[PDB]
Amino acid sequence: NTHLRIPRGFGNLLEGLTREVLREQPEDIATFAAVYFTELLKAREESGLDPAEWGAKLEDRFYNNH
Repeated sequence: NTHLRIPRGFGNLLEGLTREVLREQPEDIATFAAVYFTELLKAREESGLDPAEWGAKLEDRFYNNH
């Protein structure tokens, strides 16, 4: 039997997938899971919650007049 310890929050991540699989009853669960994470990532991106990549291009812009 498998008993594993996982990072704080990963339980919730799996639970979100699981509850949506149960809600939708996909005929092909693995295909549904790939779509689930794709859409979750789009939602995270739109909210501004993508992790900051401080070595990556500072591609966004902020303006304020004085």
